[PDB]
Amino acid sequence: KTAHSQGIEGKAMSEEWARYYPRQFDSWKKTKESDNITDMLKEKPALVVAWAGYPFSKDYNAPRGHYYALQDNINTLRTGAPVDGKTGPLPSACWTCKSPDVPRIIEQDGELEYFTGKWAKYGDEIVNTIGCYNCHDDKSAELKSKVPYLDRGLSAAGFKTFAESTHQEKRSLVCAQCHVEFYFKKTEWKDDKGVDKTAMVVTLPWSKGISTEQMEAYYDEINFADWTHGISKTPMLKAQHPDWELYKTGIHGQKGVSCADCHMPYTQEGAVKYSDHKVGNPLDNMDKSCMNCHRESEQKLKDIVKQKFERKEFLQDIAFDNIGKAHLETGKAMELGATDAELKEIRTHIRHAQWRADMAIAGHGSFFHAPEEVLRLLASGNEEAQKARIKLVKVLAKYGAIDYVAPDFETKEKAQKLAKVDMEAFIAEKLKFKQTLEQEWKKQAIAKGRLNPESLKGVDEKSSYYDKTKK
Amino acid sequence: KTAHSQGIEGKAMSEEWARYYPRQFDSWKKTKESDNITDMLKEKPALVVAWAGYPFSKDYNAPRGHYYALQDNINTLRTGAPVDGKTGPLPSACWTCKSPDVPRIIEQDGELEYFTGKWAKYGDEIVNTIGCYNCHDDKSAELKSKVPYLDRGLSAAGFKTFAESTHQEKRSLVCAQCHVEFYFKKTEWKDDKGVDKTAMVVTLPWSKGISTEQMEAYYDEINFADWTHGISKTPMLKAQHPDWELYKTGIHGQKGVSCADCHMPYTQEGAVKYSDHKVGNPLDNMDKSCMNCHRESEQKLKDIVKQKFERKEFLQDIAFDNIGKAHLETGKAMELGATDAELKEIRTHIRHAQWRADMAIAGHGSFFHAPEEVLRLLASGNEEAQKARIKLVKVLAKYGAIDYVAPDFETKEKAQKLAKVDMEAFIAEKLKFKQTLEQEWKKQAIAKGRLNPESLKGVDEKSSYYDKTKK
Ligand code: HEM
Ligand code: HEM
Ligand code: HEM
Ligand code: HEM
Ligand code: HEM
Ligand code: HEM
Ligand code: HEM
Ligand code: HEM
Ligand code: HEM
Ligand code: HEM
Ligand SMILES: [Ca+2]
Ligand SMILES: [Ca+2]
Ligand SMILES: [Y+2]
Ligand SMILES: [Y+2]
Ligand SMILES: [Y+2]
Ligand SMILES: [Y+2]
Ligand SMILES: [Y+2]
Ligand SMILES: [Y+2]
Ligand SMILES: [Y+2]
Repeated sequence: KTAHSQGIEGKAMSEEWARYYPRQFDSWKKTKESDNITDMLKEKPALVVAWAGYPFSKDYNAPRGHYYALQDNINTLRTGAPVDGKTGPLPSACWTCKSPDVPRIIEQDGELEYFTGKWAKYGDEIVNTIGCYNCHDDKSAELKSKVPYLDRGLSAAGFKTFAESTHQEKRSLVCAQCHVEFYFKKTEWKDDKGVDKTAMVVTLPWSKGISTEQMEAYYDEINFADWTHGISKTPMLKAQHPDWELYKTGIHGQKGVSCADCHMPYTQEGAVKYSDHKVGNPLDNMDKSCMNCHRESEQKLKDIVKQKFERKEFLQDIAFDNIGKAHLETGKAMELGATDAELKEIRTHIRHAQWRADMAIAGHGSFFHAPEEVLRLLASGNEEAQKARIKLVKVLAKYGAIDYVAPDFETKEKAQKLAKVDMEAFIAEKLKFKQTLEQEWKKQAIAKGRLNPESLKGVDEKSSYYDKTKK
Repeated sequence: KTAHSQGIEGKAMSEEWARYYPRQFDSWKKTKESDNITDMLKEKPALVVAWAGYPFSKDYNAPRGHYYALQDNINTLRTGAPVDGKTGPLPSACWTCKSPDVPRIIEQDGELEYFTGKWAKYGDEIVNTIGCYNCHDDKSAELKSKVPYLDRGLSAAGFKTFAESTHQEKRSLVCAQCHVEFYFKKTEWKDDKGVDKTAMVVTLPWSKGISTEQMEAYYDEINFADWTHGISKTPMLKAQHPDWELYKTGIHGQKGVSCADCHMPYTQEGAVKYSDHKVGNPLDNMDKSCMNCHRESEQKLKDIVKQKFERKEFLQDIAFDNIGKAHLETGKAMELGATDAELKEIRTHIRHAQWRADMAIAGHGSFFHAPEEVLRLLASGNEEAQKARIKLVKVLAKYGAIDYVAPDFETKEKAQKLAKVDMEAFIAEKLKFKQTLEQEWKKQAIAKGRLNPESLKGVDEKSSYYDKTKK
């Protein structure tokens, strides 16, 4: 048994676990050190054209430490500027993978209620970032999935559930609670008091399997779209960080090496080993992360990883350039009077092209976790985009525009103008939200004892649109 | 020292080495067991369109055992039907990687003379297949490169020469005498008796490095073409089995694992280890070839290799389909009156597309030796082909043919009709050569003591155009 066998009062606040587990708590907090904001729309402005009409065209940054997850959810322009609990663009589901308060609220309101309403609904309740309670039972400290959609997805794909899995499988599945592709399923229900309500429920599209092509077939069968493209009017699918799904295609996943083997390696003390809880870049500490299994030099292994990154970059830039041109050429054909019927096959190719290429790139470690699948997916996506473009030349010709040259989108600014994103406006609106309602959320949470101000130290120094200078 | 320190009389006949090295001789001869003819034009008829105007559009099969190398050189339709030493389509250089008689003849006539004249010039001299003398010194039995163009290539690429290399490097370089990409450099010279002569000299295009892109730059700088495409009139480059060059890109090559580690593994006897000389498929004997370094099951490792093959097939079929369509669409634009100036950029894209895709596929183990580079090359080649095709739509439109559909080439027969290859004719001509001059070559060689009839057992049972039923 543990020293807390009856459970932990205030379990959602990770600081409550420190009295039992100071070493894990200390390493866990050090994800504070990974504070860099890499603006992916600035680095890869093609992505802005790809996501025209969708919030990712406003703000999309690379992942940083878990310490920043909740605050980054609040800061992103994607969550907009609510004025109260009933406003703002996005739903409650946007908290789900950000906070140990999520399982707390599900365990209290129920899953459907939690998934009902606006993101802003829970601003003064969901206030702790990725914590011990997201991954551990507060009585036994055993690894646990705390979200019901993971087992749902596992079963649908023919996998064992979390409870049915081996320990080594659990050492990846805990991460898969969050590090997976998902969509929101509109779900009608009726509450305790008989009121009809609509939830938007996190759902893993895994019932045909976890390959990119199986998920594409799933989404096509249910005629699903995440949005209608703001330029080409294609019914689009958004990939989100399919980290676990791609990791399963790759040699390490095939061999049985878990997420935790590289990202939470064991550290040394006799009978008292412990797991490094500073989840970050395994290349920072290769002796702990790789050199237990590898006999090459660290430098040769790092050079190999760099090569993989460069291969992915090469194919990523080609795919998204053709995807971007295809969207723009479709928009031009629409301007000239091309019909939906004339554009249907083209739009199908664009949807598929971008689904495949986004699934390849949306997991930021996939270029390493599953290099060969990433390259094959980028190649396949590019081919779909080029099939669209070949068909588009003939549509453009039909309407007298065979010599049309799609505009360039080589800077974020130029791309956002094509996507009709008024950043200035969104940022100004966001700042006013942060200055008012967000501060009310934090004050109320602290007053109620849901939030410890210690957790906020340096948490809000940077976003893609400000930098006070260090997190 | 060896038991043959003064050298071996008749060294080019491998059977002369048997008295010293019965175990190596016995295993070496067992490449007889790899007798399958896989007709690659039947399997991948797109290749026929790709090679229209070039001998590979007639006959191209997968590699089989070394035991068949010389006979396969004679059988292939590519070497045609000489009637004497001054006829036939191909040059003397075509023997170079087929026979221990090659170093013998170079050591006697000189390199330039050897490289001067027709393939048929040496039909009654070059009569032994890949032998001990291709890889070993006949005094010391040490590993030796016997062909001068390898060191030339190594130096040009900044590599150490064979003599300067480590033992483990030599255990790949011996193979690289043959298992490399090459071209024939037209070389004017004057002989002993002052006669002007023209050699066609095997040359490795490595002076900018050994990557596919570096070789493409090399060939472009010297304005080289292997042939003018029979359909698109593009100045084409042919890739030939760049096995070693690609192997160097791959993780095993990067780690230092040699060709011989997998293909000529050590076998067990105490102080008397020996190397398995039956060069073939390492997957036939995984315990000898892989399981010394790998802890996964054999079956899991084989399943992984199958996955790599399937990825390569997927991308290969896409690339060559678009390459084939691009050649055919160019031919149609030419028929309509398109000018060379109008087609110049297109033809450049086709040349590059096919160079990259052929370099990816022409090494039949590359999908395993360097999987990620193979996928990246197929992706890059496909992109070049699709750039050509997009430009072609506009040329076709200019000439009133925007709705043109390039013909299908899904069978060898259909593809060869598009390529204007009269197989029947070539085969009939070939059989008459085999029935007459080839038999004269063999009879003369046996009479002169250059050829042992024992070496011919079952060697000529199969080609792509006959099968007496077993080799
Ligand atoms: C042991 C399992 C896990 C692994 C190996 C893992 C891995 C990672 C890595 C490497 C990063 C980026 C860190 C950096 O850039 O330095 C990250 C960020 C992130 N992870 Fe995890 N993670 C795990 C569990 C989870 C869980 C359970 C959740 C959800 C409750 C989650 C949600 C996130 C979020 C939202 C971010 C982005 C943080 C931000 O940018 O502010 N992860 N994770
Ligand atoms: C649409 C509602 C959501 C919003 C607004 C949101 C917001 C964010 C933000 C701002 C980031 C940091 C990187 C970035 O700037 O994009 C992030 C990263 C991340 N989120 Fe979410 N999130 C949402 C839904 C989800 C869900 C439902 C999950 C779990 C199933 C999840 C898991 C993660 C993970 C694992 C990362 C780090 C990996 C990466 O960004 O590639 N997110 N999210
Ligand atoms: C400060 C908060 C946390 C505390 C106090 C805590 C505590 C512990 C303890 C006591 C162990 C077993 C001993 C060890 O291997 O170190 C452990 C291991 C582990 N924890 Fe945590 N943990 C925390 C946060 C997290 C989070 C957020 C995750 C998921 C993203 C996580 C995932 C894991 C994993 C995968 C192991 C390895 C388990 C095994 O191999 O048996 N931990 N942690
Ligand atoms: C971040 C740390 C690591 C790095 C940089 C790394 C690097 C690599 C690379 C480059 C490969 C070749 C596969 C490919 O094409 O991608 C590989 C394969 C492999 N790695 Fe790792 N690795 C790491 C961690 C580990 C760990 C912790 C283990 C053991 C638990 C491991 C065991 C293996 C195994 C079993 C293979 C398959 C090839 C074989 O059987 O040797 N690796 N790794
Ligand atoms: C599903 C299990 C895993 C998850 C959820 C996961 C999570 C992640 C994430 C989110 C990233 C991107 C971080 C960023 O760009 O900010 C990443 C990168 C990476 N991961 Fe994992 N990982 C998993 C398995 C593994 C394994 C098994 C290994 C080692 C064999 C590994 C080694 C790495 C490496 C070397 C990087 C790239 C670091 C760099 O190049 O900067 N990961 N991982
Ligand atoms: C130890 C170094 C070498 C390795 C690892 C190697 C590997 C191979 C392999 C695996 C095959 C196909 C075997 C099969 O399908 O069963 C092959 C065929 C071939 N090899 Fe090598 N080889 C080596 C040395 C050489 C040398 C030195 C030459 C030139 C003198 C050469 C020329 C050829 C030729 C012409 C074929 C095709 C035979 C035919 O299809 O009739 N190889 N080699
Ligand atoms: C143009 C003159 C040549 C001809 C007619 C010729 C003929 C052949 C034939 C018939 C094969 C069996 C596979 C097939 O059907 O294509 C073969 C395979 C092979 N040849 Fe040649 N060859 C020539 C030049 C060379 C040269 C100069 C080298 C060495 C630098 C070489 C090395 C090899 C190797 C290593 C193979 C087995 C690998 C593979 O086919 O992918 N060949 N050759
Ligand atoms: C029947 C003809 C041959 C004979 C009698 C012969 C003889 C030998 C001998 C005595 C050794 C050293 C002992 C051993 O490792 O087994 C050896 C090794 C070797 N031979 Fe051969 N060999 C023949 C054909 C070839 C050919 C055609 C090649 C090249 C394609 C070749 C390449 C090698 C290699 C790479 C080694 C390993 C050398 C080392 O690791 O030190 N052999 N052979
Ligand atoms: C035909 C036999 C073999 C097979 C099927 C095989 C399979 C593999 C595979 C699938 C990988 C992952 C790299 C990739 O993405 O392609 C790999 C990597 C690797 N293999 Fe092999 N291999 C074989 C022979 C060998 C041998 C003989 C050695 C040792 C002399 C070796 C040592 C390695 C090493 C060092 C790596 C890099 C990853 C690591 O450091 O573990 N392999 N092999
Ligand atoms: C430059 C050095 C090497 C050469 C010249 C070479 C030669 C070849 C050739 C010509 C093939 C195609 C045979 C055919 O399709 O008929 C092949 C396939 C293959 N080679 Fe190599 N090889 C080399 C290095 C290696 C190494 C280091 C390994 C092991 C790590 C290896 C393992 C294999 C495997 C597994 C196949 C595929 C067999 C199959 O899927 O049927 N090779 N090799
Ligand atoms: Ca999605
Ligand atoms: Ca060539
Ligand atoms: Y407490
Ligand atoms: Y990061
Ligand atoms: Y070290
Ligand atoms: Y790989
Ligand atoms: Y003798
Ligand atoms: Y073969
Ligand atoms: Y075994």
